[PDB]
Amino acid sequence: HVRRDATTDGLTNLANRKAFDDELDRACAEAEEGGTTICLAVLDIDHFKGFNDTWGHQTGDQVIRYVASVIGRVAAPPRFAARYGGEEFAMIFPREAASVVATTLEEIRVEVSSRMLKRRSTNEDLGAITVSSGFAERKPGESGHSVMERADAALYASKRGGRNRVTAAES
Amino acid sequence: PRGSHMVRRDATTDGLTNLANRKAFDDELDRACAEAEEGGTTICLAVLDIDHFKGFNDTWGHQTGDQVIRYVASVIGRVAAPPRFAARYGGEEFAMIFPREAASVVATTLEEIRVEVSSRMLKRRSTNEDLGAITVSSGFAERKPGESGHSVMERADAALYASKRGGRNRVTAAES
Ligand SMILES: Nc1nc2c(ncn2[C@@H]2O[C@@H]3COP(=O)(O)O[C@H]4[C@@H](O)[C@H](n5cnc6c(=O)[nH]c(N)nc65)O[C@@H]4COP(=O)(O)O[C@H]3[C@H]2O)c(=O)[nH]1
Ligand SMILES: Nc1nc2c(ncn2[C@@H]2O[C@@H]3COP(=O)(O)O[C@H]4[C@@H](O)[C@H](n5cnc6c(=O)[nH]c(N)nc65)O[C@@H]4COP(=O)(O)O[C@H]3[C@H]2O)c(=O)[nH]1
Ligand SMILES: Nc1nc2c(ncn2[C@@H]2O[C@@H]3COP(=O)(O)O[C@H]4[C@@H](O)[C@H](n5cnc6c(=O)[nH]c(N)nc65)O[C@@H]4COP(=O)(O)O[C@H]3[C@H]2O)c(=O)[nH]1
Ligand SMILES: Nc1nc2c(ncn2[C@@H]2O[C@@H]3COP(=O)(O)O[C@H]4[C@@H](O)[C@H](n5cnc6c(=O)[nH]c(N)nc65)O[C@@H]4COP(=O)(O)O[C@H]3[C@H]2O)c(=O)[nH]1
Ligand SMILES: Nc1nc2c(ncn2[C@@H]2O[C@@H]3COP(=O)(O)O[C@H]4[C@@H](O)[C@H](n5cnc6c(=O)[nH]c(N)nc65)O[C@@H]4COP(=O)(O)O[C@H]3[C@H]2O)c(=O)[nH]1
Repeated sequence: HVRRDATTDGLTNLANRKAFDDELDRACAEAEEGGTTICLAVLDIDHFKGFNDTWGHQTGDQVIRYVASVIGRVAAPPRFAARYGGEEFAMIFPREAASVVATTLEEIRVEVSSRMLKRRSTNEDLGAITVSSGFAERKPGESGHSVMERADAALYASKRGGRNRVTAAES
Repeated sequence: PRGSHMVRRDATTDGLTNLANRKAFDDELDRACAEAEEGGTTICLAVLDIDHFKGFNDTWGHQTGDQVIRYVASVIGRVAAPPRFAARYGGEEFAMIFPREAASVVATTLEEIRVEVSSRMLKRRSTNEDLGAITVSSGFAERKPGESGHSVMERADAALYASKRGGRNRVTAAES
């Protein structure tokens, strides 16, 4: 001298935060022109730093890949999923009712916690992996950043409720 | 919702860089140490740290942080052809084994890595902004005749702390 895709995340091959932010603005402007709905969810891996302290950074990477996999299998277009931060994922649900989004997030959290992952090196049990979740419907005049803040506030509510749960901003 | 068929990847490697991972390195260190005892041969161990690394992620985001991990890892991998052995050792640490090489060669090599990492200024793929200079700090130890892998690593890490306290962007031999 070939460059990797600058809009994807290396560990998971989902979109990265900046691609999600560009997609969010576009999706909001398009739901605003066509009078259609859009829902935003934010997910966080529970006790994630704990995994890295207990088991090592390599195993933390595999917990990210595990959860990213579950999310990706349920984010077929027109849905959009991204690795949003070190332990956070974000999803766009266009033209879907808020109760459908809640059912999808509840299905993600059941799936993630539904088997005991094992350490590849030693076969020790890692402990169950749970996930906390917050979603919000876009309001009529509302920008992507604003509805993202209402979804994050719901994620915080889920964390304060005791984690391993889904919370609608509209509650 | 069952996905298409895939194979487990090499679990001795690191995802971001495909150098070895901490657990593979630890076993390889014990093996190489035993071979150096029964062979009467020498062996050296360096440990490297990306300076100011959380600051990067705070200033530019996690994605950009990953690019710096891959850049520094590529510099290390160029000089780690077998019998040498490199690994992503922790989130921002690398480690290298130099079997049958003198401390003088390791010192010179780490000095080469240090200069190479800092030699150009990376730009973000997404916005073309200048990240600034990236440096690494570095410690290494020569294995003593009776010494286990763990105690060599302990001495090499203490050299690495010496470099960080020295002001970073430098190389310290444990024999000080
Ligand atoms: N999409 C794409 N574009 C490419 C590729 N290769 C070169 N370019 C474009 O050509 C410009 C000059 O590349 P260069 O002469 O190698 O000059 C490069 C090269 O000397 C160095 N550099 C940048 N990225 C890398 C890298 O990933 N690996 C290495 N080894 N050097 C790099 O930085 C200089 C400036 O890079 P840029 O400012 O990005 O500017 C780059 C970039 O805009 C490619 O594989 N894919
Ligand atoms: N001459 C030249 N070669 C290029 C250029 N872009 C890509 N390449 C080649 O393609 C490889 C893949 O780059 P990548 O996928 O961006 O993966 C890169 C990238 O993720 C990160 N990285 C390296 N340099 C830069 C940089 O200047 N800026 C950013 N943001 N990341 C970098 O480190 C990874 C490994 O880099 P390499 O070992 O250099 O390996 C690079 C390099 O050999 C270019 O503009 N000029
Ligand atoms: N770009 C990137 N940066 C990294 C990575 N590992 C560590 N860092 C950076 O180093 C800081 C300290 O991480 P830590 O002490 O390992 O403690 C970390 C570590 O336990 C874990 N963590 C964060 N990101 C990752 C990741 O990508 N992989 C893994 N396995 N763990 C991560 O969560 C803790 C909190 O992380 P932060 O608040 O984000 O702050 C992290 C982050 O800024 C990495 O693989 N990629
Ligand atoms: N039925 C079955 N399928 C297997 C097995 N090993 C590998 N696979 C398949 O190979 C894919 C890649 O596995 P990976 O590279 O370990 O990549 C994995 C790994 O990094 C992490 N992961 C998933 N399950 C575990 C686990 O039980 N332990 C650990 N340490 N990591 C896991 O999540 C990533 C994605 O996992 P998947 O989406 O399930 O995607 C997996 C799965 O489709 C197996 O023993 N049984
Ligand atoms: N190298 C390699 N080995 C493979 C692969 N697929 C299966 N094996 C081996 O076959 C054993 C049983 O696989 P299983 O019936 O899927 O039974 C697996 C599977 O139900 C689950 N599991 C483990 N890793 C994964 C994963 O990455 N993805 C999924 N979906 N399930 C996994 O845990 C059970 C126990 O797994 P282990 O104790 O690891 O034991 C695994 C592993 O030793 C592969 O793609 N690559």
